[PDB]
Amino acid sequence: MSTTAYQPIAECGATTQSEAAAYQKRWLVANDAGQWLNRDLCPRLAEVSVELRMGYLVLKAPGMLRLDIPLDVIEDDDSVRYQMLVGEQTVDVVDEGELAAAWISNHAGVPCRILKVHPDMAEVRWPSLE
Repeated sequence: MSTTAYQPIAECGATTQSEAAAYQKRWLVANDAGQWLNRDLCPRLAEVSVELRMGYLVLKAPGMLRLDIPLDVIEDDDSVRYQMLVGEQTVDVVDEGELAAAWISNHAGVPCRILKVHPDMAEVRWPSLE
């Protein structure tokens, strides 16, 4: 069988649903420092169980409950464009909400929030320690 593990979300990782292949993005968690958080940095986040529904991203954690975040079904101005600072790169990321922050601040443990990078900026690359 093929791997068939689609990665819409970074930390969360693999999703065995074909629906994820249409909702994938540069999704990830970012920490209080304004910097992106990674599995290489905190492997605990790699232990997220991902589910996708028509309109909602339903996260489930081994220890934490479910977290359903609107995939990209927002088209208004309430889309929280957060000014993030990945190293020294100022980029627009969309905040998934305080609910996502607290949810992972429990599973990840540190003050972080799940953020969805918007395709206008698109690329951020993450600091190559350069």
